[PDB]
Amino acid sequence: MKQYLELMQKVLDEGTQKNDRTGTGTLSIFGHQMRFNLQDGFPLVTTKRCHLRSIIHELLWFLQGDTNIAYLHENNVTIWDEWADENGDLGPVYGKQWRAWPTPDGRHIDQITTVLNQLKNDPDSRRIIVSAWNVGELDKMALAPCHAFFQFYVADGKLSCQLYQRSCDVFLGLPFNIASYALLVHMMAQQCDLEVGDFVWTGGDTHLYSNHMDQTHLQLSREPRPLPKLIIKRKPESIFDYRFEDFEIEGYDPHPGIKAPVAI
Amino acid sequence: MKQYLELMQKVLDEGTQKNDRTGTGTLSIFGHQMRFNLQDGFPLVTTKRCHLRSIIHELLWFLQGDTNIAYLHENNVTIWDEWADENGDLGPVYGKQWRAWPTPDGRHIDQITTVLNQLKNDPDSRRIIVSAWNVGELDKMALAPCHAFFQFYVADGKLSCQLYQRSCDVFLGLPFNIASYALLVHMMAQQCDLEVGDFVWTGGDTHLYSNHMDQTHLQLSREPRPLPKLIIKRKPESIFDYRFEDFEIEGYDPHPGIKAPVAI
Repeated sequence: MKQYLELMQKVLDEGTQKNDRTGTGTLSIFGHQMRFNLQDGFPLVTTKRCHLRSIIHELLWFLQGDTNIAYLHENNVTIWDEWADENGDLGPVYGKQWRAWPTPDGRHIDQITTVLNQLKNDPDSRRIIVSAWNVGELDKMALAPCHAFFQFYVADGKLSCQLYQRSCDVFLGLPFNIASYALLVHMMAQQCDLEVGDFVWTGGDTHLYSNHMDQTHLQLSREPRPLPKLIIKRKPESIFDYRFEDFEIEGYDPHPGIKAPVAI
Repeated sequence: MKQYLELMQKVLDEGTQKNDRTGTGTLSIFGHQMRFNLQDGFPLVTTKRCHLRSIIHELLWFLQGDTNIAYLHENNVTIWDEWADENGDLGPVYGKQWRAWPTPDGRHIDQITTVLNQLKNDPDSRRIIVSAWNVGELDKMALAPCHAFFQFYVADGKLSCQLYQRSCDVFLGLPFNIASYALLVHMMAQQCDLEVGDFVWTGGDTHLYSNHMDQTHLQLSREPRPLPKLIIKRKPESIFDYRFEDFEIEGYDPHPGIKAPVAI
């Protein structure tokens, strides 16, 4: 992908050497925004092979309000394992804030039903927002929300979404995180009878880890191949109703996978 | 100012006609990011005269955790009047979330002391964030947070800040809102013994109201005059200690004020 490749180049050319949490040096820039028009094709990186299945399964887990790893395990999805305790609990992380944000008076606010209410009945709102940055619960979560905050916008029957990501690893994390939300703009739009507009990605500490240098050089040498097309095979009766098999990606010919290790 | 003038031009050239809350048509774009390097001068618009005093006073009110209009009144600051009830209460809006975010278990989290702790003892954090988007309290606030969310970053002794603004009126609102946070990056940096870096502004529904068309045309015809220089005259003992008179702006020669009305 072109916008992504432009970002990769930029953190190599402009980033400051900054450390991780007593770890790995990174090259970091701060403050980057990229726009993906979803009508031009699905934003899945063609410059290295990326697979959709852990992406799809992790999102359906978010939408269920699940905070325990069990569902992912049933499906041999392992990405959150690193974070979960013995009984598979992750603390009040994303699914929890999204579907049952706790109030000081005992309520649990379902932010994505709110968002669907707002998109059908008041599409012109400037407050169509869901947040996972619940300050009162940050101390109990495995990790603090990386994609912390996002907002929808409707103009001319096109639903667009801006995401605020506080910290992103451009090589390993970012391809995954761009396709997860593009999937979500497409579930949302089908459920609201709106067309897809844009996915705007804004980031904060946007970084390359230094032991991913050869891999980014490899990748920056590859020409972006055309973008695939996502097809949702069923219109479920609601957004908490999609199932893994409702999704197909057609026309994707990526260049090979590049693996990249992590310090520990 | 150049970045601002570039934005004004862009919403006139690219915005979609979108309505307000049963009101005024606006021209709206969605998703804009601009960078101001604070070492190049203070970002106070020179293309129309803007005064600093309501800006300074409203920020000190935010920092006090005040939600009642009294302090502003004592000082003949009137900007929030439109919103306050009879007894001057505004609901749990900004000062309240900033200094006493309520947890579900009875605590009140002081987010800006947190932020100062993080900036002196762990300057490399990717979690140096304060949020005013307290979902549990949105129903009790006069209006929902417009500047909802912001994040600090330290690299090479330069403190930078990215702001997420969900809705901005580019003519009347935006000059005010850019100088308020630039002031805050400068209080923060003096208290942390860091230099100022960048102020990154990200916006969501960024709009011009249509009955501000002649005024924006007037203004887009004016050449940006050089940027002033803010001088803080005292180093208070903390951030809750600045006083109105600690601030002077030197070298500001703006073009005249342009007034712009609002529908009701």
